[PDB]
Amino acid sequence: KMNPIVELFIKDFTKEVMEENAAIFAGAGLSMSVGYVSWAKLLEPIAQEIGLDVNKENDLVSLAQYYCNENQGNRGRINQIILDEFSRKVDLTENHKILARLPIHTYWTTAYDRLIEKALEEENKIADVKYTVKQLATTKVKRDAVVYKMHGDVEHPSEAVLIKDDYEKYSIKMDPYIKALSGDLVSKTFLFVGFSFTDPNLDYILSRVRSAYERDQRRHYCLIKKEERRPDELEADFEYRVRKQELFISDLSRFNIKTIVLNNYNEITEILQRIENNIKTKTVFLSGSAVEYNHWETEHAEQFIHQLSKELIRKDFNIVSGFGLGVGSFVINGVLEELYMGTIDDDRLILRPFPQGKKGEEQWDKYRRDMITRTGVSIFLYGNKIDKGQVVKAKGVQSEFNISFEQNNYVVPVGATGYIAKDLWNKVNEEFETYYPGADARMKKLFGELNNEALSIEELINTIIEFVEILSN
Amino acid sequence: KMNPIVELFIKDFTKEVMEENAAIFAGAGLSMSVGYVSWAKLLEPIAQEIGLDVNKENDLVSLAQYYCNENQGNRGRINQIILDEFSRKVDLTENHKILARLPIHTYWTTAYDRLIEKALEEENKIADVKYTVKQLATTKVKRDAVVYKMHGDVEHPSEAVLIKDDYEKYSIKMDPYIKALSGDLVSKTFLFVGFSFTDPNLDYILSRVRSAYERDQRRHYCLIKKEERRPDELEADFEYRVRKQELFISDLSRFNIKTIVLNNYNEITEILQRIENNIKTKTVFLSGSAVEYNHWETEHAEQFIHQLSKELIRKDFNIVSGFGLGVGSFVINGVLEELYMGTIDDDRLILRPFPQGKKGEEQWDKYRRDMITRTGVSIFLYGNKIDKGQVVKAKGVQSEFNISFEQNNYVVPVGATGYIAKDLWNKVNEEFETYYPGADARMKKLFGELNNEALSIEELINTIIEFVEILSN
Ligand SMILES: O=P1(O)OC[C@H]2O[C@@H](O[C@H]3[C@@H](O)[C@H](n4cnc5c4ncn4ccnc54)O[C@@H]3COP(=O)(O)O1)[C@H](O)[C@@H]2O
Ligand SMILES: O=P1(O)OC[C@H]2O[C@@H](O[C@H]3[C@@H](O)[C@H](n4cnc5c4ncn4ccnc54)O[C@@H]3COP(=O)(O)O1)[C@H](O)[C@@H]2O
Repeated sequence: KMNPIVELFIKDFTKEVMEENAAIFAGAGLSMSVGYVSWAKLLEPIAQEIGLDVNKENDLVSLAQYYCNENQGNRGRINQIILDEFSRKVDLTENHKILARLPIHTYWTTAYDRLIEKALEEENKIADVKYTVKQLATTKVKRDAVVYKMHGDVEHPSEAVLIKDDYEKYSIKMDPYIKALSGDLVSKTFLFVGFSFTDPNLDYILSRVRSAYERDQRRHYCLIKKEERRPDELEADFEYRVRKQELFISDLSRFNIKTIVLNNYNEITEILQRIENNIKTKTVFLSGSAVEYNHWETEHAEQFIHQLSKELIRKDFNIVSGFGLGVGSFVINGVLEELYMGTIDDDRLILRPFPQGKKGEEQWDKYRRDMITRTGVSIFLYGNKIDKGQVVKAKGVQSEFNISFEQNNYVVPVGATGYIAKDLWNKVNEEFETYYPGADARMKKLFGELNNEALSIEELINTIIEFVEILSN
Repeated sequence: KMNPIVELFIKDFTKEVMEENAAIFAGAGLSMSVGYVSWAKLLEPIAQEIGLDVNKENDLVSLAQYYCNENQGNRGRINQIILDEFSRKVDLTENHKILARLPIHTYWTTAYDRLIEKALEEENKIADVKYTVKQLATTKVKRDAVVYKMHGDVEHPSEAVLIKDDYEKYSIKMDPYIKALSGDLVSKTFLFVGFSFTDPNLDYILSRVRSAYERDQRRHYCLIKKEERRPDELEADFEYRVRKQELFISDLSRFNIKTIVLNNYNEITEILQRIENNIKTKTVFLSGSAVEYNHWETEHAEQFIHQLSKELIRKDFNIVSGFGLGVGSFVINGVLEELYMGTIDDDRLILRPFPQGKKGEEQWDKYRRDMITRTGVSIFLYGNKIDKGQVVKAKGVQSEFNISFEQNNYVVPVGATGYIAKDLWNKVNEEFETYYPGADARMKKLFGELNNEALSIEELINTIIEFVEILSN
């Protein structure tokens, strides 16, 4: 768990992303942990050429402009520097991979590198990268996300926004990008990551949006790390910097941009992981097959499964089922009862009955893996089939459990149902920290209660629902 | 004399002002020597309220914005502060008076005080002050200059541009002022005095003009004082500041704004005085009356006066004559010969014959004073009339000389012509430093040669012309 402000932000932004109305605004700071050297370090020889010192200079745009002025406006050196630095092959950080995995269809970047593009490519996602006005007129077919590199690309250094002339001519040359960013800011919920909010173009666009929409501006989010006490600095200077950052944060709200203050930069990764987990765990994989329903009678167990599926649908969960013999019909009935109040939404219930025959069993493993990949939580019930006239614990449920563990999915074996479910519950309880690291007391209590045969249908269903909810929320 | 760069700027800007195509852009720094306390000093309690320190802050606009943010956007305190400070009664500095005396019809000010307006009022000039969009639609009749207070007026503190919100909404609210300033920058030659070129609105306007006109931007001038070594600073920091200022100066050239580097702020007053002197001394008051032309014959002296007036007209001088008996006709003939090559331009020759009779002599003194006020250089020739049949040295020429001295006009008595002119030359040579303080060797030689009877017409005329030119140029 994190700070209550962080928890509220995680809930709200997960809600925004699940509606596919969220955009990510990534600054250069999101790529400073990857391995690219700092822009000030690159400009250090540039500053030394014109007799300045990059450490004593805070406005690097004016520094680059001065360098260009000293060379009759020529940018060849700076173009070569940025091409040499930001085109290097660097391993992607976890933040880029998580952002690629999230269902985010809009990225706006002020960085010249192609880390977002590579992260989207490695997720088998089609990325429509735009850094030219002409490129706005063409859309890639079946694209997953669109990346607006509003400061240019690394492979086109001459069109990168680096000097004051570029910023001064941006409003004329790149006006369609300004219009697109204004439309996204008024129509989408943005998350600013790695952005210092010192960019003149972004200040201009935000001021225009504020002038247009007054107090009815759309709420956006930013992630900013708190000020850290430098070794040379004194306590008074640190407190002054903290107060300055607080005043900076309120001016941002002047633009209806709420700032989340983070202790360190790994909290960005933690927040992204939490959002990804909240999105992924909303889909539950219901597994099991039952000819004999352990201690419970047939009708009682059927009603239990029906009401469990109805509660899962009611709690805004998407059920994926393999249509196991003896369990599939009743989860289908529960979903139908919950939804027919109507049509079957494709997202709420995904049914994947296994092909029957010799041909089907060849691809059964890949079918099972594809079915499980859609989910983030696996729920196992019973696990008994009939082979030679006798009830024998099934083997498909064990394979599903193995696949779920290999995919880092949460496993919720209900031991009260018995058979392979009870075996899996015993296995999980044998090594609880391996499957649920850092579990709370309530989580342990719910997991232990999952193997209670004295619970009624309602009590067991409520225990399962609460366990799945604390896993997801 | 000043630096050759300063001399070239003085010549070029005097040429621009004499064509009435010059405008003055005055910053707040032009009013910092008058007695108004610094804006940082005013914001010091404002900074202390929000927990900041105005000495550690450089962007006071952001400081005021932070204060407004801490008070729900209320500006009452800042409005009261600026109204209390900049509405005080302060004596005008010499710069404002000189600028008011110059034939400049366009002022653009970022200061809220009314020092330019008061300076124009004290010169009996009609000033059309504009700080509202509506005021642009009305023009004062017979106005001498128009003052655009583009950051608001002191008497309207709520509309002053002080905080970041004002700068962000300036491009929408005060767009007509932006258009007017762009038109003036492309149609008039500006002189920036007291301006630090750190104003976002001026940067935006200059960037737009540059984007519109590329390398064909009109040349403008700025006056900037060089960096001074602070007592606490080291030599390396001073050299770094000097280099930073040099880079700042070349960037302004990016906007075709040439910067004149001044050792101190009194050089602004010196430059303004030099421009005023160059404008004022271009009008010469030709005085004298002659019945007997000393040693020279009548025809010889008439030809001398004719050619002297022709040379004065040829050297771009405007002649004002009282039509004295024996001198007026021949200066008129010289002007006519120089101009009829055509019509008599009203500026080139102003003729003020004295009224004859008892009624005229009552107002003769005011007539003489008004006639002399139009000029900056007085040239005296002969000075002899006839009263009772005998040649007697005149008394009107002495009154003219007294009026010229009282108005601080340069006096050029030609002693070779004799009579009152010789008496005046002797009086000037008696106390030469009183009339020509800091005179060079060439000026003294020319003044001494002015009383040489051995010179021909051409030599004496050339001596007079060179003396008047070194007085003017
Ligand atoms: O019980 P298990 O070991 O694992 C159970 C899991 O598997 C999947 O459902 C089973 C099974 O109910 C279904 N099935 C239905 N009718 C027959 C049949 N399979 C073989 N038959 C021979 C004659 N009639 C049948 O075929 C799936 C594959 O077979 P297994 O994976 O071996 O089944 C679910 O997702 C369930 O979670
Ligand atoms: O010579 P001065 O002492 O000074 C000379 C200066 O004055 C002005 O011209 C004189 C003078 O030429 C003119 N004037 C012409 N004709 C007569 C006459 N004045 C009296 N008259 C009586 C009978 N007929 C005349 O009347 C101006 C006033 O008379 P004064 O100032 O006394 O003339 C110039 O600017 C000259 O520079």
